[PDB]
Amino acid sequence: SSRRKWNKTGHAVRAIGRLSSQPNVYIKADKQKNGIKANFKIRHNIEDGGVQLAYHYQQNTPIGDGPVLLPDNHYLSVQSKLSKDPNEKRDHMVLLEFVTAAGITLSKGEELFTGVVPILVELDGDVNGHKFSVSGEGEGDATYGKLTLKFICTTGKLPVPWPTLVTTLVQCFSRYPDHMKQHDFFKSAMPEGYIQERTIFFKDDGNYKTRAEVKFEGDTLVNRIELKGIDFKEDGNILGHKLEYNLPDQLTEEQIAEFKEAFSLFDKDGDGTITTKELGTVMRSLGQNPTEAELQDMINEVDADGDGTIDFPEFLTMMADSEEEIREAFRVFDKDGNGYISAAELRHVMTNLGEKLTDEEVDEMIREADIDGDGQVNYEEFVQMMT
Amino acid sequence: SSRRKWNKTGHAVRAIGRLSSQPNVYIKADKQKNGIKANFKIRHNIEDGGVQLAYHYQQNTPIGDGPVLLPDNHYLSVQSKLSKDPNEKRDHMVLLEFVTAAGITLSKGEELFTGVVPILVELDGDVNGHKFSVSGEGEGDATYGKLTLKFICTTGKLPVPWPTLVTTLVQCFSRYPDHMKQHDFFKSAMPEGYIQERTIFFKDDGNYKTRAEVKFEGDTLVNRIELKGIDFKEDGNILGHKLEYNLPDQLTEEQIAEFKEAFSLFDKDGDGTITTKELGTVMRSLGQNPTEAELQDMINEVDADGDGTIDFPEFLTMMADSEEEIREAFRVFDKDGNGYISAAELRHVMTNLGEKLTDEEVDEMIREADIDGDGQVNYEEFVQMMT
Ligand SMILES: [Ca+2]
Ligand SMILES: [Ca+2]
Ligand SMILES: [Ca+2]
Ligand SMILES: [Ca+2]
Ligand SMILES: [Ca+2]
Ligand SMILES: [Ca+2]
Ligand SMILES: [Ca+2]
Ligand SMILES: [Ca+2]
Repeated sequence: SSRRKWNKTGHAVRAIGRLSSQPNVYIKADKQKNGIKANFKIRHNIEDGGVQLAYHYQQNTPIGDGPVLLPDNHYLSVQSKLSKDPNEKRDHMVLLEFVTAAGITLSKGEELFTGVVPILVELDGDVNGHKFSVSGEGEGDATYGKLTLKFICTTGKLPVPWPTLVTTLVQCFSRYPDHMKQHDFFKSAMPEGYIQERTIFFKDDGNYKTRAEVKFEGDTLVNRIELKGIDFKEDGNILGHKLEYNLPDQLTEEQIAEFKEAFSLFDKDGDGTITTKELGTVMRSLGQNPTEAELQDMINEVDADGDGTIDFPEFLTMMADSEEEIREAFRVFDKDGNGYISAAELRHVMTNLGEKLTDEEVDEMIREADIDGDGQVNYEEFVQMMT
Repeated sequence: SSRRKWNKTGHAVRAIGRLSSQPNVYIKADKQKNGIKANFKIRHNIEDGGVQLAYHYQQNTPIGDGPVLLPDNHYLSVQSKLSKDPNEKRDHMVLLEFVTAAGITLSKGEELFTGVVPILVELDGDVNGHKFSVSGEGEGDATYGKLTLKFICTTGKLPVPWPTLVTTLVQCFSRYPDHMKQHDFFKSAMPEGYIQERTIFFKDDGNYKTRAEVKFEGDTLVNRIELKGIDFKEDGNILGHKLEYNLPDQLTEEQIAEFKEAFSLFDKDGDGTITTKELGTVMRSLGQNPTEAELQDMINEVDADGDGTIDFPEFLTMMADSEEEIREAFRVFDKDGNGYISAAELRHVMTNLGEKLTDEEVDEMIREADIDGDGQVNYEEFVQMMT
C-alpha cells in the first residue's frame, strides 16, 4: 500500500527518465545568416555512476557565397561506438557513428556523397591553458549515414576525456531520406563548405567554445577545428578523467560489418534503404508469399523515422527465443522440409538472396557445418554453425 | 570465411524471421455487404519447439439496417496475456488483451464505450464431433484498448487448446485513435451489433468455422458464438494439447495495473493518451524544462502508431542501467539535491505528479523506506525501496 504508492510514483518518475534518455540533435534554419542552428544535450556516463550533462549550442554558416538549402525544423538521431586499437601506443580513439535525419512527416552537393569519401580531421585545443592537438583519418558513407575514423592526440596525453570531444571532431555524412533531401544544409554547402561554431557547457564545470571549417580539399572532406576550454575544475569529471570511455556490450565492428553485408542482399539498388518491393522480392525468392499489407506492416514494425523503408541503422537496431529463431531459419534453408540442408538447397538459397558464390564455395560451407560427413547439414549441425 | 558466409546469410534469413514475427490484423472494407473483412495469421508456440500457424479469414456484417462506418484499409495490433486462477477447479482461461488500431497516416456508437463495459461471452463448439461449451465474463475499456475476462469450459475438459480459442472468444473494444475514429466499424454497428464469421486453418491440421453475434443486451456487450471444427488429427498439436498455454516472462496483472495507475498521472484528461501538453505539464511541475522539440522527440521515440501521443499500450511497452535509472529517479525526488528525500519534498513530488495523498499517507511512505529512523529517505534507502 505504501509500497504501491512508491511503485506507482517511482514508475512515473522512471518513465520520464526512459523517455528523456536518448536526446536527438534539433536543427533549425537561421535565415539571417544563410545557415542553421542546433540545440541538443549529450549525457556522458560517469565512471561509477551518474551522468555529466553537456549542453550544446551550435551555429553553421556557409563559407562561400553560393546558394544553400535552408531547412524546416527536424532532427538528427546519432548512434556512436567508441573503441581502442590494441596496437596503437599513442593516446587515441576509434569511432564508428551512424546518423540519420528525421522529424519531417511523409540535389546540390548530393553527388559529392554518393560513395565513400575520405575524411581528415585536425583539432588544436587549449583547455584551462593546457594546449593539445588531435588528428584523425577515416571515411564517410552518407548512403548508410556511416562514419568511421581513428583519432590520435599528436601532443602526447589528451588532457580531457575522448568522449567529450566526439561532437567536435562532419554532419554532411548524415543520411537524409529522400523526402527530406531539400532540408540537407550540410551537403548543399559543399564543396566550398561551412563554418561550424559551438559552445558546450558542462554542468557544474567548464565550457568549450569551438570553431571549425568543414570543406572539400580535393576529394577529401576536411574538418579543421579550434577549441578553447575555460573554467574547468582540476578534480572534476573532465580534467579528472572520470567519464566512462565507451558504452558496454555494444556490437563488434566485425559484427556490424556482417550485418551490413546482410543488409546489402536486401538493398538491391544500393541506395541504403530496403523498400517493400525489395523485401518482397527476397521473401518470394525464398518460397514465401507476403501480401503487400504484411510487407508494409513488417517494415512499419522497425520504421523509426516513419519513411516506409528500412535504412541500415534501423536494420542494425532490429538485429542488435534465440533457439526458436534458429529453428525457423533452418526451415527456410531446408527447402523441401526433410530435415537436411543439401548442397543444392544451399546453392538455391544463395541465389534466392542474391549471394553470388561458386559451387565449390558452397561445398566448403557444407563442409564447415557437416560434422558427420554425409554431405548435408542436419538441424543439430546447423545450430552448432549458427551459434 | 565459410563461417562468414554462414553468418552473413543466416543474419539475412533471421532478419526475415524477426520482421515477420508479430503479424497484425489487417482490416478492409466490404462495401457489398455493408461491412468489413480481415486477414491475418496467428503463430501458436508448440511446447518443446516450433510454431503452429493458424490462418484467419474473417467477415463482419451489421445485424441491423442502420448506417455503419466503412473503413479505409488499416490494422489492429494485439498484445495478449494468458494466465490461470489458482483457486479455480474448472478448466479455464484468464485473459488480458490490449488492442490498438493503426496504419492510416496523420461518432456513432462511441458514447457506448467511453467507460468500462461488462462483457458476456457464450460459445458452443463441436470439434471432430467432440461437443463443448465455454462461458466467460469480464470487462472492456476501449479508452485503453483493454479487455479483461475469465472463461470456463462448462462441459468439463476443453478438447482443444485454450490459445486456439482466443481469437474466437469483441473488436469493438479496440482503441482507435482520434484521427481514425471514422474507420471504426465495430462501434458504429452498436448497439444492434454485428455478425462475425471466420474460417481458421491450422497448417497441417483441421480448420474451425465460427459464427458469432456481437451486440448489447442492456448495458452488457454479449458475444454469442457457434464453432465447428473438422479434419483434425488425433495426435496433432490441437487435439493432442501440444501448444504452449502462455508466453513466458510477461508482466504480472498486478504490475500492469501499477503501470496503468502511473500512466493516469500523465493522462490528466483521462482520454487514454499522453500528449506533449500533458507530458510537459508533469515534467515542469517536477522542476524540469523540456522544450517543445524535446517533448515531441521524447514521444516520437515510443510512438508506435505515429499519432504524436503515447497511448497506454505504447507506455506499457516502454516500461516492460537499472541502477542508473534508480539513481536518476532519486535526484528527481531529492529536489534540493542534498542526498535526502524529506517528507516535504515527497509531499511536493506527489503534488507535482497529481498524486492526491494526505500528509499522514506521505509519512507512512517515508516510514516504510526509512531504515535508520531519521525521518528522511537517503539514496540506499531509496534503492531498497525501489528494488
Ligand atoms: Ca534499396
Ligand atoms: Ca525508415
Ligand atoms: Ca532438405
Ligand atoms: Ca551432416
Ligand atoms: Ca490525455
Ligand atoms: Ca501513439
Ligand atoms: Ca532533499
Ligand atoms: Ca533515513
